Amino acid sequence: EVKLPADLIKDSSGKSQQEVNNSLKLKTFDDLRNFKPIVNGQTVYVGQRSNTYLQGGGLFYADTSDTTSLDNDGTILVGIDGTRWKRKWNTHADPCWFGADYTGTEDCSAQVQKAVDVSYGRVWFGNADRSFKMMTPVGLPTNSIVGDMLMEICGDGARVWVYSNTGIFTSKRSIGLETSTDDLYTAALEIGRGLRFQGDGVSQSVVVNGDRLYNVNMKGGRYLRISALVRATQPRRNETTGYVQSVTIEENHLALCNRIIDSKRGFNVTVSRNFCESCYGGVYLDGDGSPAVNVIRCDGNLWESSGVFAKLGAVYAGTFIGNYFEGNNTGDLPTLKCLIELGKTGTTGYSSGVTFIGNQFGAAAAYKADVNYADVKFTASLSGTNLDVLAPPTFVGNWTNAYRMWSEGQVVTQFGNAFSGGNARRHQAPKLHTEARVTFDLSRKEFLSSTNLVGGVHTVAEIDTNLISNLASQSSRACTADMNIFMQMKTASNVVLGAAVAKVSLVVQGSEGIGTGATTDVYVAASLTGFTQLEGGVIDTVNNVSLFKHFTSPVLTIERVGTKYLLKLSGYVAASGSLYGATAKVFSSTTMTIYSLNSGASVAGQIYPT
Amino acid sequence: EVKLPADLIKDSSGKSQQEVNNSLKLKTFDDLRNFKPIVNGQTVYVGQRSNTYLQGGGLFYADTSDTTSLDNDGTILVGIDGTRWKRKWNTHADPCWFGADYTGTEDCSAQVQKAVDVSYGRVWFGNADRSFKMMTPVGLPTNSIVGDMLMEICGDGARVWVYSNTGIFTSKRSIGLETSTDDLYTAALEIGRGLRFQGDGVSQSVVVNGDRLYNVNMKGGRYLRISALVRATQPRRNETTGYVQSVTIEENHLALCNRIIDSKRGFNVTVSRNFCESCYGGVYLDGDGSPAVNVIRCDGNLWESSGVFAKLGAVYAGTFIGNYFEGNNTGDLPTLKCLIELGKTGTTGYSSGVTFIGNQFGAAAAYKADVNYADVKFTASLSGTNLDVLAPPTFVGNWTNAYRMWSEGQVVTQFGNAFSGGNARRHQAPKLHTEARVTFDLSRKEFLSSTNLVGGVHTVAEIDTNLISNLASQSSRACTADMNIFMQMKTASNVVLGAAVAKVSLVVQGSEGIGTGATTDVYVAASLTGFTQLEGGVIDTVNNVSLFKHFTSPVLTIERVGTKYLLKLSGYVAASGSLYGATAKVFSSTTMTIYSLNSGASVAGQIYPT
Amino acid sequence: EVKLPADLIKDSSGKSQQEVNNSLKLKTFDDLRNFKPIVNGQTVYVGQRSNTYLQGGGLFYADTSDTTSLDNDGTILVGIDGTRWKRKWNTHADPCWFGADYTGTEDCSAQVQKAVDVSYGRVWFGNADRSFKMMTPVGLPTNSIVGDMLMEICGDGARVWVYSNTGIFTSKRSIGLETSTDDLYTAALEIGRGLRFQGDGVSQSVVVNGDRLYNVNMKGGRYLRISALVRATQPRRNETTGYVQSVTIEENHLALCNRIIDSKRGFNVTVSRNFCESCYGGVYLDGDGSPAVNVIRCDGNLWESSGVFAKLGAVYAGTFIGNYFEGNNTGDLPTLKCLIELGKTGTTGYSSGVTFIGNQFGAAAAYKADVNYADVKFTASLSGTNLDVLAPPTFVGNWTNAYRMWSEGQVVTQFGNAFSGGNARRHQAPKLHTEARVTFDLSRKEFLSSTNLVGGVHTVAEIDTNLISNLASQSSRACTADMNIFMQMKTASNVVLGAAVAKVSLVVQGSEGIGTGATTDVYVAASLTGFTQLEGGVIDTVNNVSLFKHFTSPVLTIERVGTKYLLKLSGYVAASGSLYGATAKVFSSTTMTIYSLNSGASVAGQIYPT
Ligand SMILES: [Zn+2]
Ligand SMILES: [Zn+2]
Ligand SMILES: [Zn+2]
Ligand SMILES: [Zn+2]
Ligand SMILES: [Zn+2]
Ligand SMILES: [Zn+2]
Repeated sequence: EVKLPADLIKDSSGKSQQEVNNSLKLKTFDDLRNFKPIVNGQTVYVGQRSNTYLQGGGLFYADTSDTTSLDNDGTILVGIDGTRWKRKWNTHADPCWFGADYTGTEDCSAQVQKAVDVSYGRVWFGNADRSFKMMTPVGLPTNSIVGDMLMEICGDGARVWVYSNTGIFTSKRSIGLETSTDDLYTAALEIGRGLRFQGDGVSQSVVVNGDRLYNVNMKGGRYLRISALVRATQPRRNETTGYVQSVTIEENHLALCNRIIDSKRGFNVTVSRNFCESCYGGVYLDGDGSPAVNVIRCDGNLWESSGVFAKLGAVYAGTFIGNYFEGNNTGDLPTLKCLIELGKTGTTGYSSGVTFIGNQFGAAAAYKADVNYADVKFTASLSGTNLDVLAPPTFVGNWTNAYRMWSEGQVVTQFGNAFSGGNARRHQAPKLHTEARVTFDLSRKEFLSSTNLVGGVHTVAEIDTNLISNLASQSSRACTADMNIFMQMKTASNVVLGAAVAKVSLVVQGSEGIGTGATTDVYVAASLTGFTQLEGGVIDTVNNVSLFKHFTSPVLTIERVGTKYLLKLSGYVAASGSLYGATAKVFSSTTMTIYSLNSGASVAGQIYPT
Repeated sequence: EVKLPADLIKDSSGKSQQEVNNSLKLKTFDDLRNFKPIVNGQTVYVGQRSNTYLQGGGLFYADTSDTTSLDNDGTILVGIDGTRWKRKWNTHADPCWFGADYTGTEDCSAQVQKAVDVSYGRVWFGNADRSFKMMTPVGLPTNSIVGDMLMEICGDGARVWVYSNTGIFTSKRSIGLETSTDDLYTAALEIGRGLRFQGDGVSQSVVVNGDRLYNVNMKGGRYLRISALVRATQPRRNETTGYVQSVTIEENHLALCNRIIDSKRGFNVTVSRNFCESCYGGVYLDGDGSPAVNVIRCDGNLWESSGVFAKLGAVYAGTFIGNYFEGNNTGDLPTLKCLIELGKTGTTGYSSGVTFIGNQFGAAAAYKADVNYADVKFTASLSGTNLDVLAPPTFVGNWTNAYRMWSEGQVVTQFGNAFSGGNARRHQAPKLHTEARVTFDLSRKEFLSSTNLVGGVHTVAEIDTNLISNLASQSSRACTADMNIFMQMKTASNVVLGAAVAKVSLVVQGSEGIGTGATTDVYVAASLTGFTQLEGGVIDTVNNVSLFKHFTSPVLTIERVGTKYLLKLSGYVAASGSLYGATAKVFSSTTMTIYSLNSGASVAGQIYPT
Repeated sequence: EVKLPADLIKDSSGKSQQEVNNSLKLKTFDDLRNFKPIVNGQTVYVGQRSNTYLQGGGLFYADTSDTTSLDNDGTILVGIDGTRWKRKWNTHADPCWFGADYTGTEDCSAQVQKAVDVSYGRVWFGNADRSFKMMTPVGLPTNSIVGDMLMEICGDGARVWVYSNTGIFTSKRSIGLETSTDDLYTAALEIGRGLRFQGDGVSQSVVVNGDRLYNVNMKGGRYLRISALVRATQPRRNETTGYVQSVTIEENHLALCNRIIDSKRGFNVTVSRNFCESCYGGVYLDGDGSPAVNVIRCDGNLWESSGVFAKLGAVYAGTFIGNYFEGNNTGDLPTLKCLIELGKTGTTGYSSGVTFIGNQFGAAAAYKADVNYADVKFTASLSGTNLDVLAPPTFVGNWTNAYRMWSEGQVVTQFGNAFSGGNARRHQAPKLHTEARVTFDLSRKEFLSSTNLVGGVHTVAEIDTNLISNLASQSSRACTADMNIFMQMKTASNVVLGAAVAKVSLVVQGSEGIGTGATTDVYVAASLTGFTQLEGGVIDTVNNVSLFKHFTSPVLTIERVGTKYLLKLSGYVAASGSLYGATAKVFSSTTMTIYSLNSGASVAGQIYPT
């Protein structure tokens, strides 16, 4: 009854109380454009974009100094009075500010593009209540490999439906020139943190256009039914196919994706520590280049119920450390019959420098007995004895239960691998001598003639058995061994006047299987199997001095001293009658080849040269 | 004196000016529930939850279309007039919205659970001024390994006091059925970014229930006096104990934690690049399974003043690359006397495929001379000569100063390791031939009879010394070597009519210790140590052709040509009188074993076959 | 015309309507300090700091309980009426709250310091529209290695211009005592996420003071023309130079930086997976310590058009896995002529335990033919035959096209490496026997005398050719081999009464080059090259039993049985007439050295002992 309208009250600014009250009633963008500020620099809150679009709200301040900026329908809203309202924001741009459909019904790429332009490429898609749909490539601003920008595409749980045969994210400067042979790239991008990229699986969905996006860190994202995380099919620069360059795919959750990388060539590629579940294909870089892949690392990934993890071309400097493979039987795996393909395979070039360490190749039952299956398939270049240029791959400490871990005969060095249900011999690969319980030893010892020369018999070597006797078990002590005793006959000043080499064979055996009366002493029998010496050769062309034949039909004798054995040769006559004087010593470089296999578990025979 | 009450002024909405003014006085949640909106879709700001609870404030809009939603005391607040007020938020849920005690006095798990339910598992705990206490497991929504969700538990520095024997975070669908043998799991979780999990050290605190949380990335968090980051004790599926599956613990700050992982079985486990200070235990997965651990990687960790870093059972495909151990002497280390335990140890099964690369085992003074200490303790399965199934672990490029790096006699392949203050021999392990300065060479050369056959003497091999002479130092030149000359006698069309092998021993020596008159030429003396040839064997059952004895008591002669040496055998008579014709050449596959040890620093003798 | 001033309307709080209206007109900090709250606990919005400073706005509530807190010009603003206004914030502190110049014109370090103090070291710099300049070190609060804090320096794209010779970020407790020899450190820091650190390149810019900041994760940042990411030059504790401790530099974008790390000593250093473009220097830790670096890992980095990647001192437990080097020719590289320098070089100590796996050393054209260039330069300690203490570095699976991959003669173990355009021999390094197509085999077989003794001829070994015949290609079958047959003569209860060893040489050859009439059978010829046996040695000192000479001038014969070959020795007489009885069997531990080189691509000869 007692009612005074607020329009009859005047605020000190000159505007009515009704106009002051109206600044708390700004629900939509249209309400702001129809609102006139009461003071200069006023900040008001707009609730949402429209009555149907519940996102896009925020604070807007009337920039009284700006009378020319255009309305962009997101961060600069121009009122009917001409007031330039500008959104207050110091973080990442939200495509919802510009009207991106958070229900996933319509293509929001144009609105995502608007958020890219005002944020210098730093876009954030919000929480899990939002689901966006992008069907048009969005271009990131141009930033060279040495540029001053850092771009990010991230979120707080939102979902992005992807519809693109080439990549919903690319370089802005390639838009309109998508098929250009020029390097229209942009670099330095973090993408995926807090984002769920998803495809429907019945159409093409590519997230990153690898033709145009270099130096990319893809981490922390979920990818579901995505045809390819990265794709590149555009020839440019020195390449006749598309290629990817400096892409790191790490710590993601991949599921039901057709490919991780889809291209023909790669530079500095990393795909490590990703949880991949039921993916139909991994890293495909199977072009015919020399090489196709310049460095790839695939470490600590999970690859379960999946297809071919990597179908690669020629690979230089490849590493695959600690991957987890379990029950993979889909995608191209039933046809290629391998988890990894390297060069050369078919038209592909030869690989060079690839190392597999600590992988588990847990096979589905179908490939345990498939004679045409190998975990890693390739052809090495072995027609020449020299392997300098095209180094075949090596395998260290891996575990498989498949028919084969690699193509038979294509690997030269491998140790520590496990072939559960199969055998190493089937791979036609060399076995390291260590796994045959063969160990090598060596020593250098000087035998002065004044001490080790009696009646033409010269001591040439000394071995010890004291550590053999120290072993606890009788069955560990015995061993056999070869000896290469390189003898250099020298004067007092170490001038070499002669040279020879002896080949000796040994057997070491003590008490074995004996309780009462057993001893720790172990005995050696030696036999001179070979001998050769130089009988000539000018070593001093000024004074006419030649290497001297010091031994005349030598015979080997050994003598036990304590626990040691002195090996000696007969028929010794020292050189003399020259500028350098007489031979004062025999300097012996002894190298032993010990065969440790005995009745016990000894892997290294403890005989050694002193 | 001149006072008109605001209740006598009417706003265009129909409500009084006093009611318009009241929308700026909403301090607590009770003020909002007692407030009636002036327009439809009005957004007002609530300052805090109550007069005592200073958090939980935010913007709320009157959803005029909603007349049925229930009050949840956090994001949907229903007023006395029936207005459904809904919080404006597009980011992560804050448990403080629902009343989580930010002082750490009362259990806030129920409020954390409320934030989980409305955020699809994306909870954020705020800044370092907050300290929460959780004593009841909070369950994350169900998401399979191929599910469409990505969940996160993160913060901006807040602290969470943990009180749980099983894990404050688990799967929601396991709540009420915690002891179920079914796989009531949920997957895809990022946890720890910007969060400080802390226990009091006098009670049980577990962060992640590994029985129910799979595909977990634990990164960026601080953990202080936490009994276990991950624990799993519930048997399920094919396992008779609890197990962890696809857990990655990376880039965290661990201090005074009792265990990193506490279970008996593991699948696809990663614990890398964590700063661990004074932790009493690391990765414990020491069940009796075959195996206990299916792939584990522990790389680049810091482990100082700590206990046993890893007490594991049987491990398949294990890798430990580049860890940093320094002065560890607490926890179970004084009893187990090792930094890492592998299978087999006690009841545990045998390991297969484990590689240690580039670790530093910096011991406390107590374990440098402890004969019962080894950095890595295990028992290998060496009763058979074949090591295909149970591949013993290998060690490459590690550094220790402890008594032992591994259990004596249990390692077959190891190179590049450093045993400061100790010795390699004490490990009873084979020494690679490369470390004994032994190098291998090989060549294939054809010696046509028309060129290399004079009076029954046939040239069979050719070695060169030109690169020996090229060496700068005299002491590097000399060497000795063995020769395996596999000779295949072939016709013009490369039909093999005979086969033999010669064993040759060589010594190479030139000027050494000589100034005036020295020459670069080095001389070779050879000796035929062994010879054998095939004298029969049907190779053509249709025409009745057998392998022919080409040599009759051969004698070895050598001839110096330039810098090369031609090795020749006598008593040669070519095969003839058959369908294939006469022997036209000797095709020699020469393999050399070079013993490089001399008076200099030569590690590879530069004699080689041509 | 009909105008009632708002000052004549009274709100229920007792304040006039004009004062109520004024709470929506608070543009600057001065407007808030001049504003009096209408109710207790009122929250008002301040638009910005001043009319010229457009940042720093936010919500402030009148804390009626606080009458003593001082104004800090950022989060606590005290009004003229004495009202303590406190900013509502539960996230990271913004230096703009305190007036940090977002245009980069003036030093904002004092304002950054204010944000550190109120956030417990959790500072956030905002979006790419901001560019700050810091010229004074900002100190982080004290937190020990076992402390309860987690600190972060991050942003949302902002740029920070860096001007500091020591580090714009350091420990607070070192300020004023910067040259102290005490360990005035603080630990647990995440720095760089969403931040662009930039220098002008004509002055000193260091981001992290490594003398005072330990346990640092530097990830996700862009660094442009920064003199050093980490620098440490202050001697302290047991060190005579500065050092870095537990610094991880991972997943960054480095460009045109002078150094990554600039110091003389390091502990637990990680520099992995960084995109480095045109950087003039990497990890410099080249002090004379023993060692200089306690564990360093540099994995998966990009290093293009850059300088020396790592000039290190003595390194213990170093790893370099999978780096990508391409066309580096600037910085110190033209003078040092290497990509990596290790100890010893010059005054630097010797390294021990360093492994290079899977790197690509892609050289600029200038270093392909430079005889003074090597990818990794160092001097190994090879004056002694024993390499236990100072283990030389090893190289596995790397790829280079430079003149050398390492300093000649300084590497002992290396395999799988590629030397495009060069050769392995030039490195003066041993070649693993596997690359020479040499493979080892072994077996243990018991030959009971009742079965394998006829007329003094005793079967001592059995080899099989069945798998040789199984090979598809004729050229793959043939091979030669050595045999070490360790024979232990035992009684029925396995008491060793004798021991001997035979050296045998073999040649295996079948049909080769033959179509019609060819057979799969392959034939063996054996020759006894060496033999030795023990003829004495007390094994039972109680009963006076010695090892017995079982063989009297033995002659080797072989017999083909199916596909097997039985090797036999003559002159056998069993021991007898003692407490243990007679010799009942010959237990043979056979170890074979197979030389697989033939006319085909065989790398492992398929002869084996049974
Ligand atoms: Zn409206
Ligand atoms: Zn962002
Ligand atoms: Zn109240
Ligand atoms: Zn979040
Ligand atoms: Zn003003
Ligand atoms: Zn933060």
